[PDB]
Amino acid sequence: KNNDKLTLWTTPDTSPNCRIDQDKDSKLTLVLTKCGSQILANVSLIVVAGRYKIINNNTNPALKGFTIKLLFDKNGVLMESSNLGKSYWNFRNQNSIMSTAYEKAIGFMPNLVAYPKPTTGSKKYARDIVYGNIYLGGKPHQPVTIKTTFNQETGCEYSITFDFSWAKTYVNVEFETTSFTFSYIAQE
Amino acid sequence: DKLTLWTTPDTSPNCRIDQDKDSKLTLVLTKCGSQILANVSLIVVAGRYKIINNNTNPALKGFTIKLLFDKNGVLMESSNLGKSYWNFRNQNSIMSTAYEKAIGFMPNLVAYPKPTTGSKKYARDIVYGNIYLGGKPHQPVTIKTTFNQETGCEYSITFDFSWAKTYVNVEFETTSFTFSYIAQE
Amino acid sequence: NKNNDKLTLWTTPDTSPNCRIDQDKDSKLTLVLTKCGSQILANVSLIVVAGRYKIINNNTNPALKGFTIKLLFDKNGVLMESSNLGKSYWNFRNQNSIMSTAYEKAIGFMPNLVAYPKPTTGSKKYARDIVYGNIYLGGKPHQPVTIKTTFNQETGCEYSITFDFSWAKTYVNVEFETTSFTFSYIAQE
Repeated sequence: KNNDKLTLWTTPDTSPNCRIDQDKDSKLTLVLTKCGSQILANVSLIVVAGRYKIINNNTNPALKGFTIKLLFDKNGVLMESSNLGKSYWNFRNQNSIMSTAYEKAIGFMPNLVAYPKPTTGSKKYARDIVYGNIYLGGKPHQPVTIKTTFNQETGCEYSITFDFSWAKTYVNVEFETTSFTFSYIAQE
Repeated sequence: DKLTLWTTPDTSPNCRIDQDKDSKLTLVLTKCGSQILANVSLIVVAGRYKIINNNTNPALKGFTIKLLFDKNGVLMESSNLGKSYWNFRNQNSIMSTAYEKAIGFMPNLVAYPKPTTGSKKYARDIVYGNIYLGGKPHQPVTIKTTFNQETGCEYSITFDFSWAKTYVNVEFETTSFTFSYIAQE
Repeated sequence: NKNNDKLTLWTTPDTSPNCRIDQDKDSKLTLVLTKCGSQILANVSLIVVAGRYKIINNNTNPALKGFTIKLLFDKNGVLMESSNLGKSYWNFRNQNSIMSTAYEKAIGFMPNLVAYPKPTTGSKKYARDIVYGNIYLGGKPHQPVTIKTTFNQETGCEYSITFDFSWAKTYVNVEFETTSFTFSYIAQE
């Protein structure tokens, strides 16, 4: 009706949907829009609770990054082992989601020939990585690196991994980010 | 082409930074369902921002171009960009008639809320990028894009241009930057 | 084939060399152009598999700081044989491969000539025909290379995409194989 099977997303709310350190400590806002052979991806992160909400590298000098993993089965269905919760990961309907959990999203999965699964004896190429920067609090001198890797997780058919890292000593800085856009080659 | 809202890609000035028609903002918004793919560049053709000289004007380090939209996604006259230049694509030009509705191109208000007393302002309504004056690799300028942070409108796209180098007799005409944002509908 | 995808012009996502930087088939340029109406969404990476740019050593070659890959197109948007990119696997998509026949027209994928004019002797050259990006050798965050993409600035063709790769660090025995970068450009039609 208003079902939008060309967008797979978290809904644009600020309600937590993600575990970095503890259940529901963060909102990963992730929008995957299918433009044929490419997925246009838009991502940001708000940490609402737990250890990563406020970075203080004076008190926690070793706290310099964390990972959010989306693991997908052979149908492109988000697995329970993901950091991202399944509840509100679905095809778009307006500002919400389709009324039923999707069964197939292979059109949204990172291409396995572009981005092969890890295997001994085959060369691992960097083209399964996209680097970006996002900025804590929108401040131009609070960069964090967002490294996105496709299909490098085990125990799944497809994966998107977000590795967040910083090299600056952030003192009482709320971990809530600007947005970044990237694309990747779709499986079909 | 009602999937593209743009300024035709010619060099004819369409924008007021400092004075009438001092610049060409080339802005292309392509609707890929729930996301708008945006491509932007700027040519300053006249007035105070045409040639940057930070020897003469050491405090001249940025400026803003605002697109303000009403509840129908129609560009408001208070915008820096002229309304007569902003329309759905027709070939290398624009539709001959004013659009009535472009809510599908507006930045999503739940993703990017209007400024409100008492409520948390999140940075996800910002995208940072760099563009390069004259295409020169050592003439970066920051283009900060903010969604729905202007007052007196339903929706907004704001381009804040800034630089942290002393540019001497540098023409303010930029490389292109691509970003996306979540659409209202 | 009703699996022909004339909204994707690409190299295929495989690792088979398709590009000459220094010598025949020394690299795989993975380039995917997806038509979203008036804009082409472009995704690019480079693997150098052989020849002088496979392993950078700026101790042995201190002046070696860049190279160029040119795609030159005729009036129909057909890739010219003189390009760095090889013609045989540059085609509209069919699944993970290409349409069975070489395309005759791809003007919808060409960089817009009003946005990005050809070089002319008397004419003001605007920088908006350039996009800058970074990619990272071996996926390592401290091995950046600049990828500068320029539209329609080559002579002897109707359209062009030029990739200028450069770096500003001393890379010692670093394999030139990159992360991916996404950009867009305004389409001719």
